[PDB]
Amino acid sequence: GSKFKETGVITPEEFVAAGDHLVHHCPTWQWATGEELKVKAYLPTGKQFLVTKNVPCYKRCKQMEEDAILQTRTYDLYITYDKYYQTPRLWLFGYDEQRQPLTVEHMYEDISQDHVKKTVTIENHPHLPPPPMCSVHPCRHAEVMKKIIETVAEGGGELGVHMYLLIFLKFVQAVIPTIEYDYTRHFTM
Repeated sequence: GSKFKETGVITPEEFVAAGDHLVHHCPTWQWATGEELKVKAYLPTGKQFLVTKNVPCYKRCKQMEEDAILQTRTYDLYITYDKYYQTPRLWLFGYDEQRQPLTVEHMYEDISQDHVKKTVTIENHPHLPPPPMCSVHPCRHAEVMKKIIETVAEGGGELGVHMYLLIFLKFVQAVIPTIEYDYTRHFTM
């Protein structure tokens, strides 16, 4: 009784189970362990969070010259489990062309400013080392989430919570619609 559609809550076993499907559907997703010493007892070391990287973007998500942009970089995604909220979580960390980390303010350029303030936040990884990366806050605004969740009701995708990560990524695209990463890119509907 995940109730992911009713209340939007999943168990750690289901969450970790979901990654198997995500990685299978797209090889870009990989289960990662993170720091061995920071591993969770109730969470399998072999599978603590998903991650996909080296995903470039062709443009930013702001308002500049019609041909301003002219630089390509890469971003890194991560997917952890929040026991408190009991739902899938996603981080966000990028780098410049010189293989150097971007400042928090610069990182925001490739994200909706109206969202970075509330919809998103900056936090340190619970099992990964510094510097700090951007962490999304699920359940914040159920109004927009109801749309992404409503996807399951579309009538395609069975009632398997193992696909929650794929449904979740679609939501994230709305926070980073300028990054061309793999996540089904909408199916049918």
